[PDB]
Amino acid sequence: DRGTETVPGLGQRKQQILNSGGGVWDLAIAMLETKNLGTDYVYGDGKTYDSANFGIFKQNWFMLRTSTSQFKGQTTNQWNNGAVLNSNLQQDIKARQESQNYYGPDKWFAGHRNGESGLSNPYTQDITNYKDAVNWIHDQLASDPKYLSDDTRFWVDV
Amino acid sequence: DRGTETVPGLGQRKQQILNSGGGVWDLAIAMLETKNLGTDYVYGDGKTYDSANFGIFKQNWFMLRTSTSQFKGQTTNQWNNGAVLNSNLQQDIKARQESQNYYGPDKWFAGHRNGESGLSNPYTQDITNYKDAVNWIHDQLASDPKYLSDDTRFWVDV
Repeated sequence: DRGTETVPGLGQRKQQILNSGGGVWDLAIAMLETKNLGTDYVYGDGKTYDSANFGIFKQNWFMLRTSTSQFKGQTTNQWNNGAVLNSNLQQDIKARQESQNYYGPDKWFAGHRNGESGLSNPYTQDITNYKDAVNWIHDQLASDPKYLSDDTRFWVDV
Repeated sequence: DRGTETVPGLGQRKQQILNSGGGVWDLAIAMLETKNLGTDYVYGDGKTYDSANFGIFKQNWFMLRTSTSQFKGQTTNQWNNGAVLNSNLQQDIKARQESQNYYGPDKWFAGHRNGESGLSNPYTQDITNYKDAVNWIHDQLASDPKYLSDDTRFWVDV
């Protein structure tokens, strides 16, 4: 299942993300993680330690602490450090980009979804379904420049 | 086929790439495009206009002028402006990252390999063979931190 919906104010947030170092690809990922391109879901998305999620992409702390310049070398026990990404969009965006440039896109998808255990085999069907959804959303945003500044959300039910 | 070979001074190119904004992912792409991680292949790789290649990744001008901030809006005629990527490694790397963040990984691979017609046909065998080669190289680089600064090249025929 997939479709469109109108979210008042989403256009301004899209532009803020592109103005903060995000690309269209980052927008597609974020668009699929929350409806408001926000960080105001429950803290850690209700998870802790290596599983905790932070920022507009819901990056997990395992990924943050292994593949970003901002968190490289920090421990599982230090997972609460990731919460600064809930209020620094520029750092949030730069972290995800560095994480993806460290692992490459295929492994990034796998670690983003399944953590440490996903890095073993990036190509299971579960990871593929997520990858496919992000790609469908990117294709829609890239089909008309007005989707980069209007209130249209493209959603996929993964 | 694929394999390894040693290339003197390759390690200092690796470290300059990694110190100029590039990740391991970028290094794997560059490692497959030239033996020496350099820009001294023939000008434009002997191609012109939208097809001309620039930089350590051999990015083509169609991609640079449609998907980088440094060249956005420029025309087919202006193809020589990409020549600056042959001696500014920091700009070269950031051009490729922005291109990929604009098209997304799958589309970027197709545009990089086949230009504008690649965007309409992203999943040919040759584009897939190229992506699989990059991933194999990335895995080899990521198998041992030594390879990020020693003089080893991992090469793939296709």
